[PDB]
Amino acid sequence: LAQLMEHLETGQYKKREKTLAYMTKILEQGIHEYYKSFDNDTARKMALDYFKRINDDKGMIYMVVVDKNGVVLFDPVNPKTVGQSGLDAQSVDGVYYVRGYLEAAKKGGGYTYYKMPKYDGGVPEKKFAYSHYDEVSQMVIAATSYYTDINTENKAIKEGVNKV
Amino acid sequence: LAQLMEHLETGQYKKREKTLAYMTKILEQGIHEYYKSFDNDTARKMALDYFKRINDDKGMIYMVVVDKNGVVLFDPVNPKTVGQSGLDAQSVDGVYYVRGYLEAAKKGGGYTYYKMPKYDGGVPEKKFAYSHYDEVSQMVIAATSYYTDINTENKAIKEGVNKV
Repeated sequence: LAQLMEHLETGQYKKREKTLAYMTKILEQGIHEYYKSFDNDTARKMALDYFKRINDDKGMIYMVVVDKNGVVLFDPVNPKTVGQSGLDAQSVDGVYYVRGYLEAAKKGGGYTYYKMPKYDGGVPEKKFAYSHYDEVSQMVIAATSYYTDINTENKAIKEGVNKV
Repeated sequence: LAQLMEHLETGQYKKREKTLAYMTKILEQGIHEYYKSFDNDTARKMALDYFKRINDDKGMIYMVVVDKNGVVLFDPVNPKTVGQSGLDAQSVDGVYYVRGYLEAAKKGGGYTYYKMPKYDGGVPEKKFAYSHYDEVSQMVIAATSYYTDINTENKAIKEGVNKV
């Protein structure tokens, strides 16, 4: 029962990793409508306003955005970092999370693992980010999820297995 | 082991139902950015062009869109239905799928279950749709998934369970 639960949990995390790669692709395709039809500055504002709305939904994912040089463009958990280089930014568990975003994007997309609150001033939680360089917007876009949330979403599945 | 696999599969389908409701909300939030700026015809063309790209991704979800009266706005699987009333449209398994989209939307969002190909001229297979009426765009937007695809995504999890 314990081995099953472990493999099941790890499997759910791996599945969510793939989900984030897909959701990043469809979000990029969506913001491309902004870039095709509005000036650069307006399109970027629209993209970041949209991402605020996603984060405010407090659902499956939370966005983070940096430019190709590591300047933070969007991160409501850490608002004071916006407009600043994030190259020396560390999570509380010592991860250079922005460097992680950039390294993953340089490979064509990938993952960064670190702890962070869900909101500014909150308790830090383990999470992960899928990041990708969108060539239309010239932004490194990260879709992120918290392990606690993945567990919540999979709670009924877990309770059913326990029942059997 | 069989009862376990059954409860697991059902649980994964119920989880996907919730995912579709969330994805529909974030897609609505995305298209609103330009509904705010452009005339209805232009904004709708942009939204449906985006949805074409989502369906062309051949990933987790496929969109279908109807208006409040059941006129089909977007359905690449059934292109001849576009611009026509879909009120009498029936899936191969005898489901008035557009009526289902509308009934679900009238309740504030919900689900319709039916068989349909993945592409025009393909073999039909079982799927479900989450639909919701978006007041800004005045469209009944449906995010849909195929059970075969959910099973594919969950294959590694299934193979691990069999491992034990």
